[PDB]
Amino acid sequence: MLEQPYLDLAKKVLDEGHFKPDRTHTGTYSIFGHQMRFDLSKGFPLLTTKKVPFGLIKSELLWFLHGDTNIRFLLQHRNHIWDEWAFEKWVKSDEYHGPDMTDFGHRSQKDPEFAAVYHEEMAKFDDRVLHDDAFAAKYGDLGLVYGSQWRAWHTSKGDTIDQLGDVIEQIKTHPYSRALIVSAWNPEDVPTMALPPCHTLYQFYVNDGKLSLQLYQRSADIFLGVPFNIASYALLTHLVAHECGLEVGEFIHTFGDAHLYVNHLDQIKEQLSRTPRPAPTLQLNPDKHDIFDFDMKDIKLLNYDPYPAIKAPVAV
Amino acid sequence: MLEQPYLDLAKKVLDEGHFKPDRTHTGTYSIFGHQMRFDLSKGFPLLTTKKVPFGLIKSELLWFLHGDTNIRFLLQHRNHIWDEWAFEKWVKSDEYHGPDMTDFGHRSQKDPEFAAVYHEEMAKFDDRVLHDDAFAAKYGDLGLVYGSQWRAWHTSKGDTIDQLGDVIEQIKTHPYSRALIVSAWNPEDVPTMALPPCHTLYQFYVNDGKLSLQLYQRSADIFLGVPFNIASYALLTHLVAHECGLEVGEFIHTFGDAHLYVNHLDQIKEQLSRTPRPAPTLQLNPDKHDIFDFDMKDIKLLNYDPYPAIKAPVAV
Repeated sequence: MLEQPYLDLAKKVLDEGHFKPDRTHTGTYSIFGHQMRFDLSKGFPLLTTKKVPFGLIKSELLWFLHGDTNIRFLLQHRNHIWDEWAFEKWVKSDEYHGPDMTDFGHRSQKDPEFAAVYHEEMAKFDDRVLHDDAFAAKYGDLGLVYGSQWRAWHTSKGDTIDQLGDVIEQIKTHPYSRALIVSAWNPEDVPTMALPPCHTLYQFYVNDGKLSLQLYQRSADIFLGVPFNIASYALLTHLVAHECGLEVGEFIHTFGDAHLYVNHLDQIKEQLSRTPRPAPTLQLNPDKHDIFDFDMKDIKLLNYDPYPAIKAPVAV
Repeated sequence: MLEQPYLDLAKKVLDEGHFKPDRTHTGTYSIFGHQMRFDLSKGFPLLTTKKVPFGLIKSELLWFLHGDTNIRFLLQHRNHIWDEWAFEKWVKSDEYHGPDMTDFGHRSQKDPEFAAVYHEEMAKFDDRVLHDDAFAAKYGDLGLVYGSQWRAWHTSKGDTIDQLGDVIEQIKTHPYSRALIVSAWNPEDVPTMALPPCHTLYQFYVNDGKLSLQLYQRSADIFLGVPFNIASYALLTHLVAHECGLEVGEFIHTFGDAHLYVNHLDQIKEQLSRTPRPAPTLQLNPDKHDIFDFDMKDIKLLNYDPYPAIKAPVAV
């Protein structure tokens, strides 16, 4: 089936993965150097072996395409993927007036009412970002995120480069270019960044009227992150193809450090006992063509009949 | 044998490669997305199926490690790999006074005495770069090359970042970091660059006391470039390991567009009829440890018994 490369990744990490201590005190089994490809003409690579929130993938990607770096857009779509990063900055601000929250991440998973107080403050934060325009501007703007890196790379002249916009331009005018690359890695920001881009860079490639993309991911969470990561870029591939009047080719996923957290072993094992079902199909708004102006309703997912979702503790 | 991954690449491009027009009017058979790994503990991956100039690989890499961007160093080592780029700038300079030379590249391969005049002027250029310090400074400095990108990345403050120096620092202090990355891709320079970096970025990785490296190459010339490309990075891996007091792991080569030029078909076919021999071994100066201060004599190649060299026309 279409998602086999993923399941094979999970299998391989379990059999050949070597224990490796990471940024957190919850071990990982890891491998270095891996590549898998998905033929987008066969279907959309959204895991059927477990329910994955396509809505979240769609909203986050549109956020990226808009060159947006403010969490407000995500909150307006019931998408809380980046909340922690904004909250992090808010709590450490000289304007924060509430319970400590030092290292909220680690502490939330082990404390009773603390997690309740944390959730309470987070709820306030979200509501504030949503209604106080001044607040959203100061604490809702993450600054250096994919949207900014893809569409507003800061130069030395003080100007900004719309990498993605320029590459799409290059695809239409020079489809046979071997430099259709967009990088999210900036050496001058990386030394002092909470989390340097995981999705380091990607490259488009046109052949026989088909568009393909290769993503180089430096670090990946096999269980929780990868299923989303695959969907995000396979979707990107479709959108860019859609705008450039091309058909979809393949999505090539290359990994640096691919790792599985120990507290996910049982969860990955049970998923491996499920049999994949036919992959879903993706439909895009035929009339709309400027993917940058795309909206939620312009992307439709069809025939997605997955197995129930699998819950697993996050690494913090 | 150790070099099989290379031969398998050549085979695959011949069987599955699709014709693709490139920057030059000499077609190519190409594939997109490929990865091969070499276990450096088994030997040094220098092709035995054809004689490859290790001396050139060694000198060019030391040039890189020194953060050098001036061709003079290369000329002082009988290494002419980058001459064309410097010459290009020289000829187009308001100080050049000699035969036209417009598009010397394309024209040299098809003309009789023109190639002789070209060679004549190039010889003068080299001699000049070698003796006139003022000349070498103006036309010998390529500026934006690997040495500069690796060790003197220009920031917005006007300062420079020694990426490689910092990463080696990170390897010693945080070997388990999943961000040991060095990028050669700068979005603000790329739009106006003669040849944007082919070797886009690389990542180091430590596990069980072994150091490994993955290189993401956006474009590769299967026949002429790859054999050198493999050696350069396998060597880099050894040097960094040598400085960080680690053993060597694997060299992982990932490709974007891997292509074979049509005027190399017969040459690659004949090489595929040769049987690989035992791989050579690499020996490094035991006393020296600051790889940045390394010199030619500090790197020794042993037991390299290759087949004769294969000549093939370059793509220009």
